[PDB]
Amino acid sequence: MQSLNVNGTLMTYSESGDPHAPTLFLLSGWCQDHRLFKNLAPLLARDFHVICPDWRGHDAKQTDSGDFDSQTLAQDLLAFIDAKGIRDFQMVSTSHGCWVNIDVCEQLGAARLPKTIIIDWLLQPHPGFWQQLAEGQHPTEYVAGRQSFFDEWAETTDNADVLNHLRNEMPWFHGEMWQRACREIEANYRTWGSPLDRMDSLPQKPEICHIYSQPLSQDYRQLQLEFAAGHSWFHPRHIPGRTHFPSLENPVAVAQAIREFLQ
Repeated sequence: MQSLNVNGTLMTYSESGDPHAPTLFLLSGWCQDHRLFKNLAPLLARDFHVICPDWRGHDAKQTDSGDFDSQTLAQDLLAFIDAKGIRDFQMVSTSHGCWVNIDVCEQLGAARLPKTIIIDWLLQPHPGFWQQLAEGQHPTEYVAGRQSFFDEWAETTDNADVLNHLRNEMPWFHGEMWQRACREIEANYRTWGSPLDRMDSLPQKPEICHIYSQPLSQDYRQLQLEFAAGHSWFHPRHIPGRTHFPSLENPVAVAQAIREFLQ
């Protein structure tokens, strides 16, 4: 569908809603699509003008070109807002799409965009994770590293749509993307330490709302309640899912949270 191109290449993007309504971007993780938002978008099309873009290399044409930084993906989106002429807007990002989200909050004003949402971004790395990022980049067995996440991300769901996602969306992309993703995610943790440090180091902080079901850790749920008690620009919202994609597993819940935070 609709596909304005930016910077080095293109990204196909979907549009849903009244253009002259509050503009809201739905941004995926690596190796994901606008189809991540398939359940959530038609709901938000009532209130917002809703754009679900497809990252470099993630279009239906899975287009190559140079490898790239998590920082050029930012650049992509900045050449987007401008190219279409959009001064007022918000964004909601998934997983490691958030690194891009926060970059833009940092590149543009806080004044400019005073609020942002992130979904199921792992706020703190752990030994398991670092491994899977390595398994992930293995030229001959990147699949087993891909698969490792899936088993985890999926947990015990019967959820038709989440299952479909991790059988037909994500593993469909090329090994060369699965790998870039790992180098990149890996790179960001090494730079910032964690999403929490990343955020804590913005000079002017938006109100940030983290929607999330996973990791299924009571400690982790407690860690956010606690970060938030110390940092009032932070607003965790736990959806009780078993899955890594609350936008697929629990679209009614996510829509209501986006709705309420964003006004």
